[PDB]
This record gives sequence, C-alpha cells and structure tokens, in this order.
Amino acid sequence: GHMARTVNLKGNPVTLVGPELKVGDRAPEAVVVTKDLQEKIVGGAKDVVQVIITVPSLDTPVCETETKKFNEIMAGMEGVDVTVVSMDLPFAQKRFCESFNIQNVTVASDFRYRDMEKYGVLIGEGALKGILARAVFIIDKEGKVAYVQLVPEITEEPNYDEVVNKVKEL
Amino acid sequence: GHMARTVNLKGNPVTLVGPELKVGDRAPEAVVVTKDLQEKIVGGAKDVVQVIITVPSLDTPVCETETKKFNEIMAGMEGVDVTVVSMDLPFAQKRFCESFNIQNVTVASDFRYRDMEKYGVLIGEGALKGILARAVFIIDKEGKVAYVQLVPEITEEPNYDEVVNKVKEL
Amino acid sequence: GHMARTVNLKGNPVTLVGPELKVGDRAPEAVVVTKDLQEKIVGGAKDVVQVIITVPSLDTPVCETETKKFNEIMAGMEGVDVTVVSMDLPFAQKRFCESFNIQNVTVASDFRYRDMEKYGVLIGEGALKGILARAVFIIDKEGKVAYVQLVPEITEEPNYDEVVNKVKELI
Amino acid sequence: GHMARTVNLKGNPVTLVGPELKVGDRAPEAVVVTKDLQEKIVGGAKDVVQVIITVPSLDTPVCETETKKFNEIMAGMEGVDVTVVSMDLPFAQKRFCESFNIQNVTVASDFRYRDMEKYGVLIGEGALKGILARAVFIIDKEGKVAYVQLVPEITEEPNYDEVVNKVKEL
Repeated sequence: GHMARTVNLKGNPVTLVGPELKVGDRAPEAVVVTKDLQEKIVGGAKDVVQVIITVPSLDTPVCETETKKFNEIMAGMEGVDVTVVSMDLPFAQKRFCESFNIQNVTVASDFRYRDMEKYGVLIGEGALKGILARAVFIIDKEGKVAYVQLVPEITEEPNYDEVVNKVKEL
Repeated sequence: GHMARTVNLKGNPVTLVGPELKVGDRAPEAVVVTKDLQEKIVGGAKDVVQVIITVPSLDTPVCETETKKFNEIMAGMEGVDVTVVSMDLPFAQKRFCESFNIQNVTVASDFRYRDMEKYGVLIGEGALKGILARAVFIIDKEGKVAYVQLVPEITEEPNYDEVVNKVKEL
Repeated sequence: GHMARTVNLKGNPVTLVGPELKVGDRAPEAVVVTKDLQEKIVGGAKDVVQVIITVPSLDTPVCETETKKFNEIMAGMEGVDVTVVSMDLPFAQKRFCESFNIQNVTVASDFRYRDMEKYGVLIGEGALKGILARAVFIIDKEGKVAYVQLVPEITEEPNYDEVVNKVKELI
Repeated sequence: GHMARTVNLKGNPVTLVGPELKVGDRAPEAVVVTKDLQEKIVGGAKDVVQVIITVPSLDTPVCETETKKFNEIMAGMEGVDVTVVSMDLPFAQKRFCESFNIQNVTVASDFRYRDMEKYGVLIGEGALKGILARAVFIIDKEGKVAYVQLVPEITEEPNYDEVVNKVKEL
C-alpha cells in the first residue's frame, strides 16, 4: 500500500497509470490552478519542503475530512508548503474554501494539464478512472521525493503522523 | 443560430479550439459521466431529439441560473433528452442537483475524455482555458446537428425561447 | 478470444487503461485522422462489418509486418471496412503507405483525441505508456463488438486466420 | 524574435492554444521522450543554455531541412543543449536520426504529456490541430525565457542567425 501501482476501491483492485514514483526520484513539476484561477507550480526544487496531497475530490466526505485535518495539523509549521491537489475544477475548490476555513494549506486543481499523472496517482480503471488516488508526497529542497504514501484503500484516510514526522526531520 | 471561433469573456475575446460545427453536420458522440458515475453517450443518432447544453461550470452564477431555467422550461416534454455538460466533476454536479432539485434535465461531466472539444466549444486561452464555452446544440433523431447557438458573451444567458421553439419543430 | 487488462512487453507485464470491452458491448466511436488529414469515424453501427486493428507504431518491424499481412488477406473482400489504428502522426502513416503500397486497408491516427482508450487498449505503464497495445476488434452491422483479440505480448504478431474466418462468418 | 497567438498556413490564419510565453517568463518544464524511449526534461533551469525548437513533424520536407540546418550551425558549441520537439512518436524520430546523421541536436517527442502546450505553440484549429507550430525558444541558465521566435508562416524555415547570435550573448 505505502507505494504501489494498484489500490483498492471498496475492496476491489484499481490499477494506476504509471510511472510509479520512488524515493530519490526527482519530483516532477505540476502546473496546477488555484481557486483564483492563477497557475502555480508544485514539485521540482524549491527553497522549502513541499507536501503534495492528492485526493479524488473535495466534494467527497473522506477527502473533505482529510483536508480539514492536514489544514489543522500543518498549521503554524514553517519552512514547508502544503498543497492538496485534485481534479475538481477551481470553482468547486473555491466553494470548499469558503465553506471551511482553510488557511494553512493551498488547494489546487490539476484539471488543465493533468500533470499529477507524472506522480503515478492517476486512476486507470473503474468508476473513478481519470481521478486522482489518495496519496501524500514529501519533496525535499533538492527537488527529490523523500517520502511517498499511497493509501491502499481510496475510501480510507492516510496515516497523518507518519507524514508530519517526516516533514519534521526535513 | 451560428457558431463562431471566439467568444467574449467580459468584453475581451477568447479563442475556441476547433472544429467549428454547422447545422447539417453529424453530431459527434461524447462519452460523458453522470452524477452516479455511469457513462452516457450524447450526440450520434438516438430515437429521441437531443438537446446538448454546454456551460463553463455549474458552480458559477450564470450557469446555475441557466440550468435551473432549462430544467423548468423543459419539464413535461416527451421525445427529447436534455443534458447539461461541463468540466465539473460528477461530485460537484451531484451536489448541484441535491441543492436545486434538478429532475427534468440530466447533468453530465466531460472530464474523462473531453469529447466536447469535438463540438468546438473548448476554450483555448485565458483564465478559462480548458473549460467549455456556453452553447446549445439540438440533434435530430438521425444524429445530425439541426440547431446551434453560441452565446457571444460567456457571462450572458442563452436565448431560451429559440431553443424551445426548434425542439417543438423536431 | 477474450480481452484482458494486462499484456506483456518483452516479457514484463504492463497494465492497460480501462474500460475492458467484451463481446456484445456497443463499439465506441473513435474519431481518427487519415493520411490526407481528413477525419474518419470508426466504431458505432455502420451498414458494414468493421475490423479495427490497433498497433503500437507502423514505424516498427512487427507492426509493419502485421499491416502488410492484413492488407494481403483482406484483398478484394466485399462488405468489410478494415482500419489499422495507432498513435503515429498522419505524416508517418502516409510515408508508410507509400513505402509498403497499402491499398486494401485504411491506416488512421488516434493522436488527436486518443479515442481508442475507450477500447481498453491504451497502455498505462512502462516505456510504451500512452501507446496502443496490439489488438483486433470486429464490429457487426449492429454496432456491437462481435469479436476481440488482445495479443498477449506486444512483440508478438496476432493470429491472422482467426480474424479472417470470423469476418467471413459475419459476411 | 516575436511571439503571437496565431500563425498562418499558406497565408491563412490558424489560432494557437494559450498561454503566450514572453521573454522574462520562467521556462515551463516539458517531459518529453527521446528515440531510446527514455524521458528527458526540457525547460526549467539547467547549468547550460537551452535551445528548444518545435516543429509540426520531422516527416515533412521543411522540418527535415530545418533540423539538419540547426544541427550544423550549433556544432561544436559547448554549454548549450539543443532539442527539436514535435508530436511525432519516438519511432519516427528514431527513423529520422538513422536516415540523417544528426549528432549535434537531440530530437524528442511530446506525445505523452503534450507539455509544449505550456509554450503556447499547440495548434488549436484546422487540419493541423493537435500538433506543434514552428518556433524557437532560448532558455538562460536561470531557467528564464531569453528569446522567442514564432515563424509567421508554418510552412517556412525560421530565421537561423538571430538564434545563434542570442545564444552567444548568454
């Protein structure tokens, strides 16, 4: 589960589109769109540690809960940029941020270029084909993947402490 | 009444991706996803008249107003299948239909294959690049485009009467 | 035969992007581009039996051999429309036809819309990710998939006779 | 060099997909595929000058002429990576390199992710919709666009000398 080419959806296997990203690989750059329709680049090397969180949709229960959690857990932490990315259009994401006070993390949409396929989390089969799997990536300042967590079951939340602890050592 | 290769967004023109469709052309089939995540084909020939309405996003003011309008005016009509298509994910469209009781028309997402590019309504530049322009197509039972309407200004509502009158003739 | 969600590339398994099609399913329409840059629609229901052959690239020995062989065995056959589809740009397909004198079958490119993903043959991993796997589909006049053959290994050629016999059976 | 939102095909205008890149902008990264099927990253900041040359297809007369030409004037020039990019599959580019001794420039395909859309050269209408317009980009060591040249007539060769003179200044 931690990292693989397949995940489960309600117990049924779902294959992901490659490539499978491994620790040590350069983090691909993803040109995503924020709620104000501006584009931003996640991935690559930055002067800060990056935490990229992918979710199927902010308009779904689990994803909503997860984003709220990371928004609270990463709050106040300096030296790190946290971005929750999904295929939701910026308009849905804007609505999400208006309904909930999200200010410790940035939500972004990958609808325009679908660059997250480069992270190996694009779902390749089933009802959710074309949507992103639930995963977490931590990128160091050298722009290398330092940590990967692919949640084995899409309907399940990730291990939050494993993520925070890795960010701390970086 | 006639398609074009550009539309305005607050007065400023934005180019559309081709091809430009014209009455008489075969209606391309678009494989879209409904709110229950089932795939549906719009376009092509069906034993019913098809009204395809494209909008930038149901999570925006005008599109919301437009969809509610068509839902009301198309209520009770037999022999016709009306579908509002956008790049919103099925999850957002699901939430839209739960907030406004939309039951006379169908809503579907073109996020998976982006087949509406085949209708010449995919926006190719500016802040809304990758989203669909506001338009209406009516397909006859033989699968041919019988009517087209491209709203000149994205922030404008379409001419509803013109659409209803043409559907009644088909 | 039966379709599958995986194929081997030089012995190594690679997953395909869904959905997986089966005999009886409606054949999805694919808007492809011919060597003259015109668009052709394959799939759906037509008053003719359709044979859609997918290959990784006409610029590789195996695909060239497969295409020449199908061009030969389908020569002069009435009531059928055979199309070889790949992600090659039309410019490469044109050069191919010119060099191999392909006149009995049509070659077309899926580069513009990649509609063949709807047939479950888009490779989802490995060196050929984004390319089409080697397969054969036969669509009946009703627009239904009447036959399917997914070559288990990309470097291998398909079973030609099996296809020909089925086409004849469908008339 | 000059950039625009349209190019002509035998004097007839064809619109390009946005965005328009300008000198001073950061050079977007494009994940392309070489003839050996390995992935290479063009754009972004590297320790060398980058010359990115986009063409409709190497399987066309003009494109072949231009490639051989650039492979001539950029010879022996150290500290500069030259890549010719197109939507041709790697297999055609491999065949191209085996037919013409090209050892001063690298050819790569953008078929997998179509990242060159980020450079504003993706054609959006007409018979060539989906392939790249003819252009030349020069990226400095800081990863910024330092030069841009969009050939006004896609069927013609670009202005070679001004490209080589600019790379020297860098």
